[PDB]
Amino acid sequence: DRIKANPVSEKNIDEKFIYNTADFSIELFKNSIDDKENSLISPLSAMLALAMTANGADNETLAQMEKALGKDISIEDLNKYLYTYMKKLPNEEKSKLTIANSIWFKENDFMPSKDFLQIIADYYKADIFKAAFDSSTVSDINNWVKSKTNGMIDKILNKIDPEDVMYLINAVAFDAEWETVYEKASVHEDIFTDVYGNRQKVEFMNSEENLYIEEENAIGFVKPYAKNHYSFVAILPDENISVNEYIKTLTGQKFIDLIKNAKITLVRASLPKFKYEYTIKMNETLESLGMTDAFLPDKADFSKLGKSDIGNLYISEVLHKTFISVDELGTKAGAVTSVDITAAGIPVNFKTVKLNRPFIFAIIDNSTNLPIFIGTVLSL
Repeated sequence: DRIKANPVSEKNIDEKFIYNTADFSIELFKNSIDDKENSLISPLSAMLALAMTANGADNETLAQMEKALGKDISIEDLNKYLYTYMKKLPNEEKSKLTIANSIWFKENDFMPSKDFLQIIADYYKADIFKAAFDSSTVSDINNWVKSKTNGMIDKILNKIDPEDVMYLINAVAFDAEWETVYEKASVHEDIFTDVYGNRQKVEFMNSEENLYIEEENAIGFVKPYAKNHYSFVAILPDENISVNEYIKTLTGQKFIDLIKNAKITLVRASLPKFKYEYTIKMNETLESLGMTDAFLPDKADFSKLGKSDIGNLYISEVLHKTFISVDELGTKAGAVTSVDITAAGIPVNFKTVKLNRPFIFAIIDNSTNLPIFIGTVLSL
């Protein structure tokens, strides 16, 4: 409306972005997973929401965020890279991917920096909303994410704290068909009882696949979506190692390369059918990547976002909500990352450790091998 997006230069996607963003993605993953059997993160979604927020950070808060997201990529080069990456990611019938960004800020106690709002509009194509931050803003925001995730996630907020001044929000929506769908005759329902004694029913889908992943600590396959822009990666870690041991061996470059080195050979693949929602408060996960100052009211420097009259601004939470449905016809997947900028108080977080062996999966962009989504199902 007022802030008018200006033309910007592209920065061609290259080995540096691919491998650095791979590094962030896998590290985000291995510090995200917990006791939850079903989990799902979108490193892309969190990347974008956090890249937007980094543009308001200064000094040590900035330096920690640049390092956590881009390693050695400056926020300026990250701005160019992500703009380019959003621009060129394929999106068409049977192979849909959309990405949306928004900034919501308080009309009252907060004056945003004109330069911050501009750089966001320029590189992130963000919707900018000046708001009251009352109950109606809650419905406004949930309307936005419901729309931008195609109904996969209809709510991100339920209430706004009186000392909140800004929400930086990214949404992602993925809707694609398999290149080769499953006939129902390829699907078979097995009944079992879980660890806790509960009857579970999992439908398994059988296919012949032609990309076979073979690491020293894992087996897997890659199944393409129609139009060949995106694939589904499935990884079965070994039993001859600890679950904590396997996660620790995993790296960004290894993940890129293991898909790259997938041998063209026939593989009888079994893919579980699954549909779930997942929520993770990403505070502790991001602190463990070296982003610590942003979450500490006495330390955070977010003075590039703008002027506050209510106190020192800091991130109270990075909320990450996801949804996925893998069935016979394809995959629907949605993600929201909201970053909450507030004046007062202090977050309190608990974190659980993963103890069970997971069936690992990822939805990957075929031209980079970067995981748009990465998650876990089942207890092997």
